Formats: sequence, structure tokens, C-alpha cells
Amino acid sequence: GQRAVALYDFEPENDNELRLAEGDIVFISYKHGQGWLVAENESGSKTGLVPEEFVSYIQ
Repeated sequence: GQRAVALYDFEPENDNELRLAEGDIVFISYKHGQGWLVAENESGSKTGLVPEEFVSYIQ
């Protein structure tokens, strides 16, 4: 997936959503819909939905 980093902490509230902490290394697999990306964690051991505005792509 495409290299990115988490901008803010993200508290899920749902089993479909992936918890983030500010500064986490992640990889974006695809866009699920308006406002939602499917992401994997640094090692690829976990995957889930995160807000589109809570990540930035690594240049």
C-alpha cells in the first residue's frame, strides 16, 4: 500500500475502525468511501478504517 503517517490520535468506537496514535507509520490500501480510508499498521499485522483527514502521504 501507499506510504503515510497519522496526524492525530484516533479513538475507534467500532470494530471496523483502526486505532491510531499521532505519528504512527501506516500504509493506505484503498479509499472505502467519502471520508474513509482502509489502512494497515506498520508491520501489516492489523488493518481497518481511519478518517481520510487524519493521515498525510509521505513525500
